[PDB]
Amino acid sequence: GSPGIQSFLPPGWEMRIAPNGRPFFIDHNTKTTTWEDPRLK
Repeated sequence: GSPGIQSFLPPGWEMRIAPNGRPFFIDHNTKTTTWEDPRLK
């Protein structure tokens, strides 16, 4: 996409790397926090 939006997860999902060393995906639609990549299924 032109804007540079890397289509990893939906544009409402924010993957942050917790100090644990694990990427966690925080959804900004409902506002939840999951470690497990929702695109794995």
